[PDB]
Amino acid sequence: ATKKAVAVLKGTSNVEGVVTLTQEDDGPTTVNVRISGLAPGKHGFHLHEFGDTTNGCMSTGPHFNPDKKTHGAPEDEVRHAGDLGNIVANTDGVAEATIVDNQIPLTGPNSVVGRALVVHELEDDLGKGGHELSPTTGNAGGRLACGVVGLTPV
Amino acid sequence: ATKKAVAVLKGTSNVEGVVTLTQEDDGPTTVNVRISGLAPGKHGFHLHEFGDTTNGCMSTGPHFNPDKKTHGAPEDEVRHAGDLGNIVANTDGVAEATIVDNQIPLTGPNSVVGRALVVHELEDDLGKGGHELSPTTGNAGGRLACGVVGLTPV
Amino acid sequence: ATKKAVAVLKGTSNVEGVVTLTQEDDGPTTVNVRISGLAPGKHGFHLHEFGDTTNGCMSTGPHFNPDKKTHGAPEDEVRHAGDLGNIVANTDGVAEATIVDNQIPLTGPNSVVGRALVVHELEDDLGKGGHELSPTTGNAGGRLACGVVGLTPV
Amino acid sequence: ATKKAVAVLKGTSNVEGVVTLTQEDDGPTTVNVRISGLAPGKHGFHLHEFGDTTNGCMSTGPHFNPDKKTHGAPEDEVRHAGDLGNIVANTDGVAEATIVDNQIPLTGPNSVVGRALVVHELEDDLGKGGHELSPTTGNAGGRLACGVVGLTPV
Ligand SMILES: [Cu+2]
Ligand SMILES: [Cu+2]
Ligand SMILES: [Cu+2]
Ligand SMILES: [Cu+2]
Ligand SMILES: [Zn+2]
Ligand SMILES: [Zn+2]
Ligand SMILES: [Zn+2]
Ligand SMILES: [Zn+2]
Repeated sequence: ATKKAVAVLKGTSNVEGVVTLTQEDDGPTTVNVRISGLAPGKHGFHLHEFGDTTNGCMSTGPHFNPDKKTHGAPEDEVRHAGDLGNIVANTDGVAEATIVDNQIPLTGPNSVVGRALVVHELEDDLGKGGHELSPTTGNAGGRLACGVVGLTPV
Repeated sequence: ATKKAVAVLKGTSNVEGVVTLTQEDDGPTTVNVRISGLAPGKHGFHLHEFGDTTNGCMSTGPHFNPDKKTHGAPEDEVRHAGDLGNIVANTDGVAEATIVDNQIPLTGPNSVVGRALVVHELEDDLGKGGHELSPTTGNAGGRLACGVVGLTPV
Repeated sequence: ATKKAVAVLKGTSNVEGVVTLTQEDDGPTTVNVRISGLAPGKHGFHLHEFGDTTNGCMSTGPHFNPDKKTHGAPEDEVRHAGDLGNIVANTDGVAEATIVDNQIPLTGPNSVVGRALVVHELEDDLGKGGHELSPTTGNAGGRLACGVVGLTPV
Repeated sequence: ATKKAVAVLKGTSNVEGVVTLTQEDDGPTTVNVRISGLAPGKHGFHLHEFGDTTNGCMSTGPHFNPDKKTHGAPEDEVRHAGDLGNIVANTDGVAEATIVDNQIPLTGPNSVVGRALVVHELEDDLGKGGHELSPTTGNAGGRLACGVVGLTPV
């Protein structure tokens, strides 16, 4: 068995995007990301709790956090669950990244089907800042685009 | 143990729409539907298989059919599973429908999370015709708008 | 700079197994586990201090615990070091998983090269129960097969 | 700053064994060997590069050779590093040796933690022979038994 899902990032900004999530057996997931319309630099890219979209991206809620932890980097132990770091945006405003994460499954409890991915305006602190929002958001603050993770064929 | 979901409809037309689904215990589900920008009359309201959305609405696939059957009406035993009948537009181009189905859960195998709801341009046959697409689409055809069923707080 | 290891588990039982551990630079470690001969359900999976093996599986000492902690779950601050939670066995007695831990390096101090990986008979408590051995073992007690962590190519 | 390691030899044959290795400060290391049910006479006794063991002893690879040299006897300049020479089994087929070498450390680079000790079925040439594999395996080929060098309570 192998699973796949897609997420078409759209906002009220000139930010577009599409991200494909792949998963084998019930091991890790591969996420391929291509987003355009962003300022060159480091962003913030998380798997936000809910799939809403009714109130733009401001209803996809907080970070997906079944383990009840603090905010971190993908390579940390205290991290949310939805932390996926920063994606770098090229000089033309396109961002292409590949992250393989073992906390965003496509099956069972904790599955990330019908949740949302959000690309953030400002670079995420990885929880390293001492901001107030650091321990919760990475101060990546400003949701440019999201979309719900849905099922895609195979 | 109540579970709620949402689906914000938007196609490449001026057909908008927003749907909420609710489920208690592990029972029947209630769909509340409100869609605007539709030609007066009956249309098609189905639960299509995939959340795709990447080549518009034509990526959602066929209707959701776990039981593998023919197309029909909710009140029909032969029915697909994703088949939610027809919704009728007022003279202002609005359809406000309240559907209560037992074939579109939010939990377990057959869960409609991460999938899509599409509003068809023409009326649903219910399989009652003998068109050829009757057994498959209700000859309702032409996806005017769709949405990825995402999780919403409870 | 990337590094791999493998643990070919064998017991005085019918539990066979093989596990690999990969680590790049000086980040986290991916552990791909596959066992057979086990009984449907949850076990215990820990990195025991010694590789020993002379007096079967009982010479592996307790769980690797350099940071001196109590027993817990992988997603626990208070946790041991060698705690790797529970692996699930299917209906044919076969377990496969993919653990991404950050407490079992393959480099420098705390390196787990030459140490043992054990699969236990009972399920681990997560140190949630209040047995006596809850804070020490997770009352998983019963060493079904173990292997010493050995170097393998790349 | 003392250390100890053990390795418990077992092959797909009636050849058993346990070796311990001991190092103090960052000097020499004493190896105590005992193996049973080997055929009377000389064997080969080497430290092989990898600890593998998934395709029996044949995946342990070549002899541990960091200084990149040819094959030889413990007392030889031209020596591999893994080359521990031959051990002699008695008429009841037991073999007990105490090899003291300066080339299989247990700390730092060249460390043989996570490597394998392999007893060959034929007598090792010491590189004197002119076979063709003499400068490689010392023409002792036949991996009767082996094991991963693992840590043991100091
Ligand atoms: Cu975020
Ligand atoms: Cu349809
Ligand atoms: Cu244990
Ligand atoms: Cu050899
Ligand atoms: Zn977070
Ligand atoms: Zn249908
Ligand atoms: Zn423990
Ligand atoms: Zn050699």
